[PDB]
Amino acid sequence: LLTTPVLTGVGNDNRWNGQIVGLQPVPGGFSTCNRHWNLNGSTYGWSSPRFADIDHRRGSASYPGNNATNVLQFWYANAGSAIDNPISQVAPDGFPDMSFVPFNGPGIPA
Amino acid sequence: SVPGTTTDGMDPGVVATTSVVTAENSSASVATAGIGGPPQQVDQQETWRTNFYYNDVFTWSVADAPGSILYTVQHSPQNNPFTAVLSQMYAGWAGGMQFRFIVAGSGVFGGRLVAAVIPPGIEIGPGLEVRQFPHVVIDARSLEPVTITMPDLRPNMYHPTGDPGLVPTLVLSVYNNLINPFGGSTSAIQVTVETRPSEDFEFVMIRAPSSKTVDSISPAGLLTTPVLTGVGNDNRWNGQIVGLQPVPGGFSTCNRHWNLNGSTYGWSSPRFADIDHRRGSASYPGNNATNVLQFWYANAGSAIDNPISQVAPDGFPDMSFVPFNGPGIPAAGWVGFGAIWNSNSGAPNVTTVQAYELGFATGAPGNLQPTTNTSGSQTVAKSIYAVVTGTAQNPAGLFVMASGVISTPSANAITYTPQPDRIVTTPGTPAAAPVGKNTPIMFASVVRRTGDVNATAGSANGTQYGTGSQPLPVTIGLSLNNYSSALMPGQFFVWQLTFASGFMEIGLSVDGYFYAGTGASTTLIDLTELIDVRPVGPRPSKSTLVFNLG
Amino acid sequence: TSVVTAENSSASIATAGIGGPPQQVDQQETWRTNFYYNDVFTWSVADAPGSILYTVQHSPQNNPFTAVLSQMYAGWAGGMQFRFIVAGSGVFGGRLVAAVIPPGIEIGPGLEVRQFPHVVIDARSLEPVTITMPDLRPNMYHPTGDPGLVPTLVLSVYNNLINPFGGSTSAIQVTVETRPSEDFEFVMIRAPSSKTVDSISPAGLLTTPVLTGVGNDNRWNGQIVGLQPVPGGFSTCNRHWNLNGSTYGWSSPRFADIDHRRGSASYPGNNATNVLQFWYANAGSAIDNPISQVAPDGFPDMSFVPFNGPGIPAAGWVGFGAIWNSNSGAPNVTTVQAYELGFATGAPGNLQPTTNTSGSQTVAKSIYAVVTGTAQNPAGLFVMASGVISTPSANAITYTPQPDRIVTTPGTPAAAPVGKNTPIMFASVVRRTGDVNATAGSANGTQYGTGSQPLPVTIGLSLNNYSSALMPGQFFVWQLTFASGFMEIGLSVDGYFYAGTGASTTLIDLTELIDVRPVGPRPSKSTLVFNLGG
Repeated sequence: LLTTPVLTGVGNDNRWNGQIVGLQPVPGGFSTCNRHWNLNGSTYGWSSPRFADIDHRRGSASYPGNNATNVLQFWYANAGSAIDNPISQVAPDGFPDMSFVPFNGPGIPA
Repeated sequence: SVPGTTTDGMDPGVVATTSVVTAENSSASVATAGIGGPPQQVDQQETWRTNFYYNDVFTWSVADAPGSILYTVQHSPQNNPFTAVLSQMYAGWAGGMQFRFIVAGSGVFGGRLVAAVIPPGIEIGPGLEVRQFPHVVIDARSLEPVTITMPDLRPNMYHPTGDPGLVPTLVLSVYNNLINPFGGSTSAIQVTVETRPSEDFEFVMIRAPSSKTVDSISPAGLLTTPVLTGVGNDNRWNGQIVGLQPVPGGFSTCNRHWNLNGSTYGWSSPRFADIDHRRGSASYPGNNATNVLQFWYANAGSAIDNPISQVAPDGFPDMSFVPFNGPGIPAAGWVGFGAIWNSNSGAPNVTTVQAYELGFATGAPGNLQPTTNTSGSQTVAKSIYAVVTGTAQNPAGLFVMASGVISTPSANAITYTPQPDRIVTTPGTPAAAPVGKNTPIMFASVVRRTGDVNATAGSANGTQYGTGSQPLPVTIGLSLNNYSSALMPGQFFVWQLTFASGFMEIGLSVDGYFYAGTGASTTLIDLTELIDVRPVGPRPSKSTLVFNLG
Repeated sequence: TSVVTAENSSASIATAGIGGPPQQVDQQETWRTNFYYNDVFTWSVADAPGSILYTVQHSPQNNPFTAVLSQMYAGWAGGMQFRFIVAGSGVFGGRLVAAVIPPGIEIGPGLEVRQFPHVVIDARSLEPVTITMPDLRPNMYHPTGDPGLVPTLVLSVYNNLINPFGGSTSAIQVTVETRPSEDFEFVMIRAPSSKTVDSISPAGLLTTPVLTGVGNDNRWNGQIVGLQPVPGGFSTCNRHWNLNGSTYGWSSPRFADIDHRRGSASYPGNNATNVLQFWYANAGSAIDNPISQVAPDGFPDMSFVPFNGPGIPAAGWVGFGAIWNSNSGAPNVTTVQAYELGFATGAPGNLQPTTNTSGSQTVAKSIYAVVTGTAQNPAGLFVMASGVISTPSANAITYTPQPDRIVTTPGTPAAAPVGKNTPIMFASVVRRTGDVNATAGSANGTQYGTGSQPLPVTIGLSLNNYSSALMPGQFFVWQLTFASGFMEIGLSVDGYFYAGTGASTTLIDLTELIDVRPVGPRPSKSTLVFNLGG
């Protein structure tokens, strides 16, 4: 499963679909759930092992303010409701496992 | 000597050994199996172990592609009738067995078969190529029988009856296609299998007769002859089953369904008692509370008192709500006699006892829409007749009888209820898929209707058939016993119903669904002349079940 | 270990050669060398000397392993060895005799077992006593299917049992064990799927979950949670099937619907607003029911309660239903209510409860107000078979129905106490109208609805015939195991259930019940045990 071209020039990573260049040590520890498989043929996440479109329906859409030119767009939906995956219904297939950094106004988030 | 066309009961015929019958296998099998004590039932003069006795039969068609399996058995004492009788009073076995094949063909046909013995660790599946194992090829024009011996290759010292472990498997498949040079109507032949224990077979530990085991008994005892032609009801209504009808495409009904493993598909423990709730809003349209239609709804997740799942109350019908407005009664659907009752140690209201239509709505109390998914929905009920008093309190509940009827305006032909496009689906289910020519089957019965009280099976307009998934005696027989090892996934347990002019075979997979070889027909098969039921065994899903009806 | 052979063994081997060579004859087999359990019986302090306590015929069914092996052989011959183990105590006294009776002699009260060749068994013996029964037959072998003449082993009382200590304990259990003799054999192997005619037994109808899981009664589809005894007797015949393939009454066992077509309808009051609808028809007009003409299927078998005004009557049978006209009828929109069903007489004048079916008349009076009231002569009822019980206030009234309130037909047998045994009556948790949330917790006791037998049993017994499975004068007996006690239950030939509780009216809860186990047919003079945790 781990050969020489996998870590040299062919393999990608399971979060960003990008070329693996290095190794990053984490001395504290972490837990990754989405698109992650154990040695039992099982997953706890909500994504298949492939990179495709994220599609969901039945979610409330709104926009702040009153003027409708150059206005930020908002959309949300609850967890546990997305009936599109045979795996689990926590989130639709392909949703990133990152916490939402809050922002508003003319500032690009970090 | 006998001239080849008559055969004795102790005559094997020709002997075919592939590569696994060796002297060291038998010498290691005899010497190591002495850990159970002295061997029992070992006497090479008894009648039960000198003759061949009947085990099985199967058919070989012209349209069978090369590489398709016609016969498979695991190594077991269930492959001979007398060792199956003797295994109830012993707790261990070792040794091999012999299999005699007689082809009932003529010298004008063509085609070959192939047989092999598979080692214990290999998975028996789609990617198994048995022609790349040591094998033996049998012609279709053979007159004398052919005997194949399967030895005992095991990593343990003996086979406990409740836990044998790893066993070999005998596979028989098509080598070359069957050819009839005249063509026409004759396109199949039959092969009969006999069995006989080998010389190194024995039992060890005496135990008690009909002792319980850590494994599981075969699922043949639950489906007997009074279940079909007598007592036995549906999963949604308590009515006797009358007929058998196929569906094209498949369905998914997941209310009171139990798998082969002991597990339920959500709520609704299997007993037709009642429906009760303690939280839920009540309202009524219009400015006047006189001759109105009551409106109760609550979200999915408010069923605290249900001990299985929180999504729905116990005994609720799994029907999508058909939206209706006005005095015109809805078509089909589920309607039951009920009333309302208030919370905080409250008596039921006297003035409102009426039949309500039950279902799941979307977007209540505004525009109500039918729904297919149970997650993120809200259960609902509204009356079909006019009541004289309405309640508008936030804490309220229901009291509905579990037995129900169908509501129809016209009631001449309608449609069998429910349809596969109407049955709701809980998260986490496997759906029915028609494999081979076999189709999913749903049991039919007779349920009364609101449009006509006298719904008798006879004249005065044709009768209406309600469809339920599995019988209630069958669901009781699976709610306790676990069958993880009784039937391997990938095949089904097949019975053999016998009518007065024909016979059909019905199956039961690991998913709890029933299969029949109906093909592309939607004809109701009335079960009135059915006499007896005899079980058969585990058969692969690619094989076709017979449909001899007169 | 020594194996005992019979006195007639050399003539027994030779004359059985008409069936071929002997089968399953290997003297080192483990199923043949050890003793295994067969049966159990009771020796009482009230048994007169010369009374018979145990009787068994020569058969290959008095052993757990020869009964399995007889499924694949059409014939048997040879002897069989018996062993007796007394539970006993060192403070008891009395002896017993056991002898083998040849064919042609009666087994009865005039049999003098003490002048046959016998063995003596002590009431305080620790080591077991052994006796061998030979195969004394007038045939060459015994074919399975029609054996012939066999000897019989008879156990009798020599000296009566004595307890000088006093009260409490007055009965001893004796266990029988069996291994075959050296000369026993089988002949002529056969198909195991062949004649499946094996002593049909009413043991598989009452299993474990039936009482600690699924399982309902004949009045309601409610879970059976407790048994309640009643001293004196009762009579019920609605869904009550006896051990033959017959019953006395209507209502085949399914809680589907209650449907009738013809019957008069009326209502009191000169105003057609907020009244109680009253439907009534006489007994004998149920043409659509193929079983009995007395009542439609699903009608309750309790009497009417005479009430008037806006007060909800105590107890009874209330069910959610409606009225419907005839002539390919659709039901009326504006009348769906809870209706109280029962048997009465003298309607629509003085409504009185009645005991007997004959001379009575079925009635249906609504308990809640309905806005419209019809008066058409052809009318019927479409009521769900599952219902509740009406109550004025929540409280806890009593178990319903009472044994005097049950309506029975002419020609019905009655349950009667025999000895200390008392007929019991299965109970269940049900809902009511005085309090919808009938949780089995706090806020007073819950309502109990009581029926005759477990509906499951009726379902499994209505197919088969049990005429020779239980000899008359006995019960088929089970042994219920609790966590800190055990009990014993009976089933008569007439369809009733008994327990040896005596004259007590305390409910027994099936909460810590673990499993059940069949015992067999036992005489009714023996008291069933009541060693409960209290």
